Amino acid sequence: MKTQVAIIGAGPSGLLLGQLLHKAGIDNVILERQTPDYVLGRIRAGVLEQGMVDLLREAGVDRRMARDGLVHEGVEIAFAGQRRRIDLKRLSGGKTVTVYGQTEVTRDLMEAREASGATTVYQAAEVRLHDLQGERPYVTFERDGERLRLDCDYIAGCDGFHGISRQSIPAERLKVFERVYPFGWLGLLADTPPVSHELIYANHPRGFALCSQRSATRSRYYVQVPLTEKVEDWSDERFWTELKARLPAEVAEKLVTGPSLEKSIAPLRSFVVEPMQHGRLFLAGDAAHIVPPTGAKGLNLAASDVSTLYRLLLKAYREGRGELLERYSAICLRRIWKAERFSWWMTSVLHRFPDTDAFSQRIQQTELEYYLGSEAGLATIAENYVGLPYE
Amino acid sequence: MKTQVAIIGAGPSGLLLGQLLHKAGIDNVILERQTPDYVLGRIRAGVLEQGMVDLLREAGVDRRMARDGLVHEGVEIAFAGQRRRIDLKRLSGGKTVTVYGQTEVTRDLMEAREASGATTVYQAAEVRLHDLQGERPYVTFERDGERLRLDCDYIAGCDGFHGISRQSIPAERLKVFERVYPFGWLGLLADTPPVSHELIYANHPRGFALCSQRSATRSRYYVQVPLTEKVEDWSDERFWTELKARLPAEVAEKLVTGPSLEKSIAPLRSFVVEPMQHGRLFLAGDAAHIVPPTGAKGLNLAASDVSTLYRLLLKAYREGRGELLERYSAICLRRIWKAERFSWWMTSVLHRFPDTDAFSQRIQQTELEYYLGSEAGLATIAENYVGLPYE
Ligand SMILES: Cc1cc2nc3c(=O)[nH]c(=O)nc-3n(C[C@H](O)[C@H](O)[C@H](O)COP(=O)(O)OP(=O)(O)OC[C@H]3O[C@@H](n4cnc5c(N)ncnc54)[C@H](O)[C@@H]3O)c2cc1C
Ligand SMILES: Cc1cc2nc3c(=O)[nH]c(=O)nc-3n(C[C@H](O)[C@H](O)[C@H](O)COP(=O)(O)OP(=O)(O)OC[C@H]3O[C@@H](n4cnc5c(N)ncnc54)[C@H](O)[C@@H]3O)c2cc1C
Ligand SMILES: Nc1ccc(C(=O)O)c(O)c1
Ligand SMILES: Nc1ccc(C(=O)O)c(O)c1
Repeated sequence: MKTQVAIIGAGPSGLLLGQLLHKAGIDNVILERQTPDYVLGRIRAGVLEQGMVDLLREAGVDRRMARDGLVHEGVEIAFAGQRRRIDLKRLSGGKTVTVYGQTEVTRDLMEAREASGATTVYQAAEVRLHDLQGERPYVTFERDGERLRLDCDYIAGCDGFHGISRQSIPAERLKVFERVYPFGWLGLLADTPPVSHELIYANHPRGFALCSQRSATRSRYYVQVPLTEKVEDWSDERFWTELKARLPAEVAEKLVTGPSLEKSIAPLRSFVVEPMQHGRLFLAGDAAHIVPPTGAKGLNLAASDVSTLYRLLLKAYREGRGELLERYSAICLRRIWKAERFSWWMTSVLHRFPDTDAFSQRIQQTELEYYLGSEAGLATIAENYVGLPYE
Repeated sequence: MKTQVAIIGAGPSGLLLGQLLHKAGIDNVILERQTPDYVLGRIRAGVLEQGMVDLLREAGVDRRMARDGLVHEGVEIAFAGQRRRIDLKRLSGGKTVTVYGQTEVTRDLMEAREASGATTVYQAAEVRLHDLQGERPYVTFERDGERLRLDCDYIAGCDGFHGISRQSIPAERLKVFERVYPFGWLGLLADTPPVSHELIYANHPRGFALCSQRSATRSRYYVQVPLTEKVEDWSDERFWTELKARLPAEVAEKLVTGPSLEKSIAPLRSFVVEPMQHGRLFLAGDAAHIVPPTGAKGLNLAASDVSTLYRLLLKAYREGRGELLERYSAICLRRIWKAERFSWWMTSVLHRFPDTDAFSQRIQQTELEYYLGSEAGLATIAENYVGLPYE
């Protein structure tokens, strides 16, 4: 087989790129290692920047989101007794965020693709990239037990952190920057009414807690836990009890608990690779960078990369300007680092770090007090939170 | 002898408190360990917040400053090639800073005090504090070889970091927060025209550099150096060469070098003591806290404490409300921590730290890029720089 752009991975990155391209006439083929069900079983993200909301509209996949997603005009930070609300709409100059599960975005994109009849190969084993620097690179894989070959002009590596894409670029061409946090998040999905109409990020002496939702009858909650904890050690009871212990007494007494639908521990990490490309291979999403979940930038950075790629690929294809693809990394990395800086800040002010002397404790508390008390400070939170402009 | 308020130390803190009090009718006595010349030989600070500028006016000691001080409406940060100017006046909502040597402030205050005939004892040895919790505390010292006793109601410990005041409070009553930086500043005073009409703070791969002035024909420059360096290792030549190496090529080629008047290495440190008082002893200035020189807060925090003390002492004395002095620490510590947070930030973004992996390098560079590029960010720099409001 042969296509124009070969897409490795059917997560949000891959599908969104696949949909935008297909809609513009550029044929693509998506190769996915797993089964659709397995993909749709991932809970992950729930917060979308406005820029991605419009990208979805542009991908023609927004009916359901426009109906079921929730627009939020403010978020709440709770520290040392108090609860401060950041009015995102006025502080950002009219911008907001939309709460809509990542699983849903995926579901919607998967519906759109199946209906378009565009090619998608799930359960594509042993994917290998070949001739990344020739005029005709190719992808090989196994379906059942046959080794097939796919010829294409370009390859978009949207296969995530553990994908094959990043490993296919010679180590000596890539420079890596990485930070691992000494903690992880233990998340919990439940079919219960959320505790607040807006999200609550809480800094507490026992660690960070987060109160989120997926809908009016579905809540997503998280608590900071040591990397040494195994999820089977945390029964529902323990989770609710621990959560309640970290929240404002008034919030805690309004909490409607219940049995979990999903529960898991996601470790925190920062990771950026430079550059994000090699010959005819371009990296997008988690295949190129990882951010701690604290500032909700992961899914959102995926979207921005994909937006930049789709638009450089249009010009190269319809306008015959293939030289523009050389600046892909330059464009993406600017946004990536800004997002990384914000995610790192959010993470350092809300989480309780192990082995912290008194001075840094006081500085963390004061960072909160200053930023949440100054008009200029609240603005740095708001404009970053809703998402900095696409360039 | 007997007075009302006994002041330990004749640095800026002590003199300013002494002048404000004396002007209000409250008699004070200042005890200084050294000679006037020795005090006036210290170069230290050169940047004053507006709030202190007015305090000086209120102390009736502003003629010379109003004439020789310089009002600055902007400062410049130089990093990775570029030079960005922060317009302080518009970003802070009309506020500015005044450049005027600390040695001058001292000189002016020392003139004012000698003329008022108010008591001042230089070369006061072996100062000891007694009865800090009684209704009548007292100070003892030696002048020549006689052990004198001074009776007072209150004692203001304005004797700096190595003073006797802080050591006179039982260790178990004070909680300390401290951070020591793995570097120091090697400053240099010269009788040469400054390189810019505004200050230039520079982040460079060899370390931080700072371009300041005292007047139109007198410059003060600094370069970051390891704590292991001794000032006699740095000849003038080496300083100028090293400075020029860390500045923007266009700035460096405009530099008018010359022989030094003064040269010294000041180590960086953060330090806060809680609370700042004990019985009838109240700590002010460096006797209570230390900040890295990066954000120019030292002399400025001294002034704010002294302002709070003078005003609580008025009420207690003339208005008979001695209970108000119990809240002295609460009032001062709020400002102190905010100032400490800003000085720490300034220090972490402009200095090159030893043993920093690639990720933190990129975050330091991006912290600069974001703050110096966002309107909300420049504002957090400006409002903090000019000085947050006195409460
Ligand atoms: C475990 C985990 C937890 C997360 N949790 C959060 C969270 O709590 N909140 C939040 O805001 N963000 C979270 N994120 C980030 C967010 O979900 C991601 O940023 C987003 O999924 C990235 O989209 P993507 O398409 O780049 O990668 P992915 O969603 O990882 O999609 C990559 C796809 O690649 C396919 N694939 C992988 N390797 C191969 C291969 N060699 N061959 C073919 N196909 C391959 C995979 O099966 C997967 O379908 C999480 C990410 C991870 C990995
Ligand atoms: C070495 C040094 C370098 C500094 N450099 C900078 C700089 O480069 N830039 C900047 O912005 N800020 C700098 N500062 C900070 C700024 O100068 C101080 O914040 C300011 O001097 C503090 O005023 P003060 O009156 O509290 O203390 P000081 O100026 O230290 O005055 C305290 C006085 O106490 C007297 N004294 C001490 N112990 C006794 C005792 N037991 N008995 C009686 N009298 C006593 C001392 O002789 C001194 O006169 C520096 C401070 C220090 C200590
Ligand atoms: N920072 C955030 C905010 C919300 C969620 C969420 O899952 O709803 C998250 O995973 C991270
Ligand atoms: N941060 C600053 C700014 C100016 C000076 C100065 O001495 O002029 C300083 O010592 C520190």
